[PDB]
Amino acid sequence: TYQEFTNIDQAKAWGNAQYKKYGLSKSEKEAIVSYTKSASEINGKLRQNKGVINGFPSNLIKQVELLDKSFNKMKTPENIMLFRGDDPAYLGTEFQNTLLNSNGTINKTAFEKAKAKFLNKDRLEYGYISTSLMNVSQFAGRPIITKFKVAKGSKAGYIDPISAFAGQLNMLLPRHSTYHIDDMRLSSDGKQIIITATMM
Repeated sequence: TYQEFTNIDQAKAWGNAQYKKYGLSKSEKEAIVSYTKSASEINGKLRQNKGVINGFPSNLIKQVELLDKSFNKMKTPENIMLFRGDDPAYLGTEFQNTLLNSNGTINKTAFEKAKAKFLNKDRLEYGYISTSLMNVSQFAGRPIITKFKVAKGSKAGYIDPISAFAGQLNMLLPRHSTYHIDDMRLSSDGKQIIITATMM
């Protein structure tokens, strides 16, 4: 049983309540703000290097170590569900230019091939995972929506107050996370794939 927030006021109150007691240091807050501005670049470098940071520039090694350390203070007090939007390349190079029909809907054949590739499989992410407490506007245009089931006691932080995209109920999960794909379905209007996954 995982808490899915369905009310914006409820989600914001819960998020603010967690943030109030983290006690993040000045340098930790600075590292997080900076991450939200350059997330795709940082996560891309982590993926290219399979999580090995020893050869990174000195500034970036420092930042990654601060982000990692930040999670010693940020844990969820209950089973929760988190949301994220992704573009077609998330499924592989063979889906980048095939997933979408010209009219914006998901191509049905490509959907079936993506389901065969990923359903009931584990996936390892070398980057951090930026998410939200709800299905928010910052990724309404994205063709893939993932709902992550995160267990009580797991590392997870409400970072909305120290995010460049404040107002979007922003949450962060740690790098090198693994999750199991439980379900993949087409939305009722055929414009998105909805994925359900359980975090390990």
